[PDB]
Amino acid sequence: MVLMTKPGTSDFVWNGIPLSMELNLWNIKEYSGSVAMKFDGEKITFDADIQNLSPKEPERYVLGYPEFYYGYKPWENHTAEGSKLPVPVSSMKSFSVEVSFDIHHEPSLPLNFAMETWLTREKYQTEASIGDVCIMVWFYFNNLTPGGEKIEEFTIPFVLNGESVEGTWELWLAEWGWDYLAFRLKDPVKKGRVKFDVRHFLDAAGKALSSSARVKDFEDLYFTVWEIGTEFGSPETKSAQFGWKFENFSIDLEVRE
Ligand SMILES: OC[C@H]1O[C@@H](O[C@H]2[C@H](O)[C@@H](O)[C@@H](O)O[C@@H]2CO)[C@H](O)[C@@H](O)[C@@H]1O
Ligand SMILES: OC[C@H]1O[C@@H](O)[C@H](O)[C@@H](O)[C@@H]1O
Repeated sequence: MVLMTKPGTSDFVWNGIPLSMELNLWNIKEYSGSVAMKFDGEKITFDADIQNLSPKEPERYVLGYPEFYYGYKPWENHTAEGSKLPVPVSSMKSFSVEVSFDIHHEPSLPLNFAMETWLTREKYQTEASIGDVCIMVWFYFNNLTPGGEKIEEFTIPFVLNGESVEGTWELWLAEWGWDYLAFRLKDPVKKGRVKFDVRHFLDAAGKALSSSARVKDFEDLYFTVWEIGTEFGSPETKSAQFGWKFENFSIDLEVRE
């Protein structure tokens, strides 16, 4: 059992999987009130009731991303012990991720439930820059739109609550300090169970970036981590009340030459 009540990172092991939990309030300059994240051996929960919020950089828009992850998160130069990641995108035959989730929030709060990875040129960078990519997969959103511009839609399968469905995913692309690609499910789900293969998203991002002038040799990039969390806030938001619970977590990364 692990508990955190202030920003920071803690490692844990869940169902034999080495993971990292991060009570991530990366773009908040100051806050008052309470935040708590806990892992009890069977579930990870997060609860926030914070006020007196101000951002560090208004330009970034969101305020934080409480989350847990498998692998090496570049920004925090951090990995738990025993992860197979990072590996070259080309080394990933399949990467199945499964998790149950229940997200709740005050109605007007901009928020999402999104997963993400950082594809980088070198294996252990401490930042992302031109030539690198951030790929996100949004299963839910409230009062929040991905950054960049919507450039297309893809039909990508996934198992929703036990049933194979064909989801419709909007691809938003932003060319910032690195490339940002966000795939947003058009039928957002606030609570449920999902199982999917990250390889499908990597294949779709690879095609969308095939003609890029900033990103080259996509398959040679290092898939560093797989983050699961909830971004929240906006430059104007002065308070936030929300929380979540994730359970039934398993992942399977299949490595090939
Ligand atoms: O910019 C460095 C911080 O990035 C945070 O991840 C953001 C990312 O920057 C956004 O482009 C988008 O992908 O959402 C992510 C989560 O809000 C990262 O979590 C921080 O640790 C970094 O300092
Ligand atoms: O930091 C930039 C932010 O831009 C927003 O428009 C997106 O909704 C977030 O996914 C992203 O984190």
